[PDB]
Amino acid sequence: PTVFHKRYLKKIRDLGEGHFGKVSLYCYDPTNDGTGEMVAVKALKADAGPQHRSGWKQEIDILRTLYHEHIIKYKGCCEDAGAASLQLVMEYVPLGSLRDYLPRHSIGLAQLLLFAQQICEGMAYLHSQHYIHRDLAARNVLLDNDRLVKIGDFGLAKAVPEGHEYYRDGDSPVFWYAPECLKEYKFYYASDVWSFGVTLYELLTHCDSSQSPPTKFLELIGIAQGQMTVLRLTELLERGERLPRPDKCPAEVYHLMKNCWETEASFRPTFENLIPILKTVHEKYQG
Ligand SMILES: O=C(N[C@@]12C[C@@H]1CN(c1nc(Nc3cnn(CCO)c3)ncc1F)C2)C1CC1
Repeated sequence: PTVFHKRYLKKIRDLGEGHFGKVSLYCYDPTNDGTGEMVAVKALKADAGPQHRSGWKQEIDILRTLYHEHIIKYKGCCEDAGAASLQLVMEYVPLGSLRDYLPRHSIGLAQLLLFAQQICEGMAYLHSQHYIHRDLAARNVLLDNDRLVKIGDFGLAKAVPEGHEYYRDGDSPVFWYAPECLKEYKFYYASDVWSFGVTLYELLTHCDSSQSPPTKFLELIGIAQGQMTVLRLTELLERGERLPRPDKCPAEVYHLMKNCWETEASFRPTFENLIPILKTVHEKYQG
């Protein structure tokens, strides 16, 4: 409901960009004194078509109703006159994504497992509101402080239809996708759990680019495959091939990743089942 007046918005820097959206940091200072607030503002590119434009209004709606400690805070909206839509105004998460943070700060196993647990809490909450994330990766997990992580983007999030268990593109994050998404084109709550396992893998590799899911999966498929990357990915996953065990990852946590990566979606734990398990594995490594 909150409206941001564009007259007090001074752009500081870019925070991220996708194929149709962009996030920039702004100072919102209705003075010029030291009462100024730091905000993250998401805008839809003015060139985006009607499908992306209607999906944008849906994204804004989803964030307006989502309230959880491990989910980015919605701040307000403002008229984006140049793009002839709205701009999504959110809180500025000071330490950025884990994708950018982890390659530069050696973090202990216990802190990573705590982050893992916080992602699950945020995701179980999202699933209880009947939404699927569709884009759970370390790039969408924002660090507030060394003990607080938040799901910071909902660009692909969809409401699961009332009498259905699932929701039915070159921008799709295929290297974080369960075989049922790639093959049957169906996204279940269990499909987000697969993606979590990929995000947990990223955390345990400290988001090293040479260990990343696209790097690792493209080394297994090869690069001279024509339009067959997705087809070849679907078949290595069906032969039980998986992302390796990250160096310094305990066997137990790796088994847990493998359980999120069950080919049979029904054999995957829910995010509710993951919470007490992660609490327990974290308490262990914290001491
Ligand atoms: O950029 C996008 N989505 C989000 C998840 C990305 C980063 N974003 C946000 N980032 C931050 N803080 C911060 C600090 N540093 N850095 C850059 C290093 O990571 C980002 N706060 C709020 C946000 F909303 C939103 C969509 C493709 C356009």
